[PDB]
Amino acid sequence: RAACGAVLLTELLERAAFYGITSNLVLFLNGAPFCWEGAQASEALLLFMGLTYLGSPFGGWLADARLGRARAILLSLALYLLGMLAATFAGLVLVGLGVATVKANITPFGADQVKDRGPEATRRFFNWFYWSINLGAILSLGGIAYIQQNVSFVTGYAIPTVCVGLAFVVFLCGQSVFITKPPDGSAFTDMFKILEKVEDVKALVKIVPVFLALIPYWTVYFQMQTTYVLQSLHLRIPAAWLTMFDAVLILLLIPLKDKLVDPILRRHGLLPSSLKRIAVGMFFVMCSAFAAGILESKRLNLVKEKTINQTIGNVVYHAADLSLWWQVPQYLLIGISEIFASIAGLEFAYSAAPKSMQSAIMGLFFFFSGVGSFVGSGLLALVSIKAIGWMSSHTDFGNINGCYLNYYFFLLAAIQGATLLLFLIISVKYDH
Repeated sequence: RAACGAVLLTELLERAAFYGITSNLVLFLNGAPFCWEGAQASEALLLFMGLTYLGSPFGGWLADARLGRARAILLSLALYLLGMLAATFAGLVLVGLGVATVKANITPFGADQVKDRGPEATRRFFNWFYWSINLGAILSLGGIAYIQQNVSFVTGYAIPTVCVGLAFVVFLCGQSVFITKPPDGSAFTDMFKILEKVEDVKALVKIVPVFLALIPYWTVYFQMQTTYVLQSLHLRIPAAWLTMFDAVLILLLIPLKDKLVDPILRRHGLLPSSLKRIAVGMFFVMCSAFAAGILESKRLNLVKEKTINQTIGNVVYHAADLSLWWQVPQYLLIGISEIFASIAGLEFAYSAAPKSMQSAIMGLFFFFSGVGSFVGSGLLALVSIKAIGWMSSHTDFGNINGCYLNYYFFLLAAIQGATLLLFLIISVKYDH
């Protein structure tokens, strides 16, 4: 239909711009634009990310009553372009709000273009949606690297600006064929305060427990991502490309997963719902945490005998004799888990959402994921205390050797176990 293609393309540019912003924010804010403190840039980026996570439910509400699911995205992209065409705190707030609204509004609108075909069509569209997001991240990183290398640094913001602008142009061009739904609502507040609209309230209350189950999984996922990024510099490597291993792996795996799982699972006749797929993803996170803990424990045991100097980046991280390739099973497990879990959870959040406020539900889901990321950061901060020990190295970039991480990984695995059991209980209660 090419409408899903245009939606995917717009998501590609939006994700590319957002990932470029997140990667290069602190480097740009190193001190040239009157922010000359590492903590001041760190809190600026943290505030930007927190507002991005917080504004998604509000972006969904704005697309519930005032505007539809197309005018809202167009206005969000206009705000995006204005922000990248811009004291700076107001601009950062504008950019964060635009990102939140566009992220919370594209996905349900994208699934709406194909919903009539069938539930399997929605699953295929969401698979390709996540694939497009990851390809956008990879392309953004490669493009900014190529531009900063071949061309001078004067065009640093140029790539995000052209990405956002091109997204606006393709969205405007596609609007002529896109399928749109008129907005309605603002008549549900009195329904859940007394204790089709009644069944809507029942669906709304039944949705929440699965999100309360999913949030600690989000904390574990974000903490695991950060710890893997921080660990890969301490293994013998034969800038910031170490955070794209998962992206490359899932980019290579998603088409293979589709063509080599869905036809056979459909053929076998035992194709499960989304909750089972989320449970499988959490089980693979379990296995990933166990494998990472084992690998890091062996690396620390080898470090205790001798160390090897490394000079990756501007820091002088001291590495071990283990090659970086030894982390391939870890990232393979985490990629399989991501494919089986994130896509399934997104599909369930879209499908089980009320037929009239899908955008609000998806925004709430994204806000819950962000709150989980914050909870995981708080857990990392709590663990670093001297009363319990474990991680005891922050400095400017840290030195993990001589500091415990195996117990941290196994704590992550145990938290994942508790969450998996609790989510299994809620899934049984939901589908029974």
